Amino acid sequence: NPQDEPLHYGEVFSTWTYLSTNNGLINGYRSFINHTGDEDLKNLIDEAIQAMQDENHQLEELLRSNGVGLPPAPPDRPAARLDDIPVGARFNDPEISATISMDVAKGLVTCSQIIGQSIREDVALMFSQFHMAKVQFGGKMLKLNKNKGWLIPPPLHSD
Amino acid sequence: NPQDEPLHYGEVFSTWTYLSTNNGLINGYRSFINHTGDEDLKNLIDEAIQAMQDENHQLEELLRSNGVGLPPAPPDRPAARLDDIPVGARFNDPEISATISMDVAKGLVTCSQIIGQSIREDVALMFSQFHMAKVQFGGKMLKLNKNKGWLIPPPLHSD
Amino acid sequence: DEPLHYGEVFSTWTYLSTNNGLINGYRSFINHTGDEDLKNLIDEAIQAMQDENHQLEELLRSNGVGLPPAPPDRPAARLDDIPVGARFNDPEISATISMDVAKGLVTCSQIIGQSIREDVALMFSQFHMAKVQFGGKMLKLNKNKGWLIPPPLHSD
Amino acid sequence: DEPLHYGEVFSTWTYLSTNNGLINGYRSFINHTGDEDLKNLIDEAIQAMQDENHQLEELLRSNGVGLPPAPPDRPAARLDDIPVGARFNDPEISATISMDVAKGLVTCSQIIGQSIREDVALMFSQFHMAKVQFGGKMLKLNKNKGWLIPPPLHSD
Repeated sequence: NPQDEPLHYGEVFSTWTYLSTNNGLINGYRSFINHTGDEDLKNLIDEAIQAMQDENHQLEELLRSNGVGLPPAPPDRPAARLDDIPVGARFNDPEISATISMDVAKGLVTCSQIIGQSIREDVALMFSQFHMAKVQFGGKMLKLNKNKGWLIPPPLHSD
Repeated sequence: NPQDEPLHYGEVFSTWTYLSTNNGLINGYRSFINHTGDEDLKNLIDEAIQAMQDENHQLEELLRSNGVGLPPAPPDRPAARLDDIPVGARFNDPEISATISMDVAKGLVTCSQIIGQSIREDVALMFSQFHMAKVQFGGKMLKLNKNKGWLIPPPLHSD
Repeated sequence: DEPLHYGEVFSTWTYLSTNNGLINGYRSFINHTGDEDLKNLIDEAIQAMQDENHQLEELLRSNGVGLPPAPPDRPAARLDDIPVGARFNDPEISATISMDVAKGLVTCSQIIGQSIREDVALMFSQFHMAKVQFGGKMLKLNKNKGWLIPPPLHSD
Repeated sequence: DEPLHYGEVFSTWTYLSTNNGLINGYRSFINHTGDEDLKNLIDEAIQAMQDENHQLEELLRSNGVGLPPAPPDRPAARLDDIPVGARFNDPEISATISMDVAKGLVTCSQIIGQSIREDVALMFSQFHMAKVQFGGKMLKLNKNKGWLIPPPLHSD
């Protein structure tokens, strides 16, 4: 029974940190919903928020069951009208999408790091599942960026 | 003469990507200046922007001298009044600071990655210098977060 | 039909090169191994990397990229012929491989996240899943053999 | 006076453990090495890790954290006594160490970025600088010896 073994310090710190990262990203993405015009991007931000909330439910149960204090999360946000945001304070759709895409890429790496350092099998499996879901979400972001013409092409190999 | 040798594909992609990352962060941080109340945080955001612009000058010269196309950067931003930002669109000081601190930590890692994969000595040395500066800036961010009471304490070891 | 980007080429060429190096190293480790449960897992790792390499070599060759050098043939050796100071012991070998697998998970995720060509992202997502399963087998071996060094433990 | 956080303890204990493993492995590599310029650099790496380890063991001991096991004594061996299939050759050894150094740079940066205690950040910033210099020596060796495999090159 994996959950009758203690977590190690790395497992505790990494999962606590991941949960805190999610809390911060939920808050930022809730702000991005208010800054976004594009409805396709908005839908994906909403999906990301929900996905992180699902991850959080599992993480919080893990930490609560193992006597680890939870990190404080920023609160939910009011709605705002897009046209009321001063231009200099406004995040635009391509840059919102870029940010989220980079966040997803970083999250893939963090999942792999946690799996690699895990000794409790349940922790490894949780992050394996998170990684599988995040690969799919990342693929949706790439499709969006392609469809919208937001992707900046890097230097290309000539065959 | 290092600069008479061709860059390898990794050096090109990594430096191009780093420059693009800087361009995006400059744009986001210019928006954060408009969202910030705290003058100490504002000063550090301004310092970060200037530091990235200095890095960019070197990166752009490297790429321009080696026949690599530069990534397009978002433009500069107008000033905005803090009180005109709808609450639901507003980024608050602790969360701005957290974001920048995470960005700095990620940048340290990216610098080390580039140094490690470098074969041209000038590329390794450039990133070594960037890393040294970024360590100092990161230490200033930590001091800020401590001073302001913005740092969330992680689980602590009991000796 | 879309070209690979510089990062896709560099990352895939480097991952292939890494596998080639690890196949050579692990072939040597097989000659240093006493424990046959460990040996069987090294064999599995080698075959898996060889399987990945067929896919990567095809991708690179089909896109006009020169391949890194293949692993050389390596003969068997008798464990007992290895001088003591030159011998890697079973827990040392296991720790090395375990660390290599953990690193490789991270590399796969890095490649996925920087890929624009969907076929590259797909390939490395499949490699990642395989490495998750393999790392899981290594962990079970290390626990079963008593080779794992416990890190600092949280107390609930 | 401030306690270490869980990440500081886990990261420092793990970095120490890693150094201990690499000291053992590199001692073995010395016995496999023909080239004396390579051997001298392995000796330098070992001594450097030992120097880091004195600092880390003190930090951990002073904060009530149990230390990981120290490297065991490892005798010398004659290169010519190593069966061919068990022998790591000079370029293989060099590639391994070069990769270890690159990984170690990244680990140092990771520890710096997650540190809250200034003394931990300072320590790893100093280790990082040392590894930058050492990796630079490894690269020069690999170039001088003709061991570097060129990756795909950009054309200006």
